[PDB]
Amino acid sequence: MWQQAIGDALGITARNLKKFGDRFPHVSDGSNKYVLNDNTDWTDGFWSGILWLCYEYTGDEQYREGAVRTVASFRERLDRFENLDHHDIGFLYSLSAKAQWIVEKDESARKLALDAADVLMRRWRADAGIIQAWGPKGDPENGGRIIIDCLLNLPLLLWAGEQTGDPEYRRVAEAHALKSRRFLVRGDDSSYHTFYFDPENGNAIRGGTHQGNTDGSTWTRGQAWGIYGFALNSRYLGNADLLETAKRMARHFLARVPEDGVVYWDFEVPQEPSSYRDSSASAITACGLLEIASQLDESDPERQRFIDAAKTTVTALRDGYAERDDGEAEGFIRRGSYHVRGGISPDDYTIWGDYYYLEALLRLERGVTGYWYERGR
Repeated sequence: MWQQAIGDALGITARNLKKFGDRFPHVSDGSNKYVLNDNTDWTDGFWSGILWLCYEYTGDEQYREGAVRTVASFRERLDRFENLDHHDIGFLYSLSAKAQWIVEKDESARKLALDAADVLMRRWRADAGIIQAWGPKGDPENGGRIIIDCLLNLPLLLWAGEQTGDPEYRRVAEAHALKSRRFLVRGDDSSYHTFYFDPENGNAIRGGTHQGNTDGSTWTRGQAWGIYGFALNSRYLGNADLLETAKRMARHFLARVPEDGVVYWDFEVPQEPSSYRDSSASAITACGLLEIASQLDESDPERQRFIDAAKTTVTALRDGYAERDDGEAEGFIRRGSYHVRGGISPDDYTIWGDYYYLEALLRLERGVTGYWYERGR
């Protein structure tokens, strides 16, 4: 079943909240403890998301109150504009502020999410037709660079558009999603991690990565962002081409899943136990597979195959990577990897991996779909 798997996450989270205090987990670094920050990275929202998911599952207010405290932290982060000059505003605010709006319709949370969407819109570069991933506008190196994870940040914009009625949100999100499909996805259904465009006109320059093994390899977390990301955008935009792309990327991913059911950090490196894994890529994909399935007609025989593939992925994670609540462990799943090439936490907990693992469990057990879009939209 999924209840006991969720149970370990619930225990770990309740204990973590009392240990972390108002701090946020990011990744572990050689031990079963998370390295923490004061809401200054791109991953802080995943902690908020975990707290909200735990609350939705239990109705236990210790989780809600912790989540509300993180939302207060995000309100302050925005007012001080601390490290928000990047495109991961969605990861940060959809899972915290927007989540509170989805869970209990808190108007102040809704305002914060909209204020955040406004900030993300500031990353749009009209001349290049893209949302700049990192660095200040005009950055000589990153001024016209997009990264595939931006796809999961578009939901914040799409949601804001549906809340305000301002067509500009959807226009920008749609343009970026389509440009990502054309240049980040490859002809063999694999994908580039990032792509560079001329800041002045938007002409395509080249694809590449600082995380994947090589510019032309297939970094598994990147492939995973594509699977879930394109599916989330296909739902909002009602675009069958984006859904087709998510399915193509999903099949490419699934065909390269190793024996134990959890992927290595890159598909183009030795696929043997000696290579680092990335349990987070498998967790993200599990959610993406379920999102894809939810958009297919029940008469489609592949719908059940996507659902079963997701269940198989979650089972593989639970059996070979999930941590039991032993009163010490602070993460849900082991062997995630942050930056293998840089030697940064290559075999550790990753808060995003934990969030997606828990979202997959909630999707399977309660039909709870997270905070990328309004329930039963």
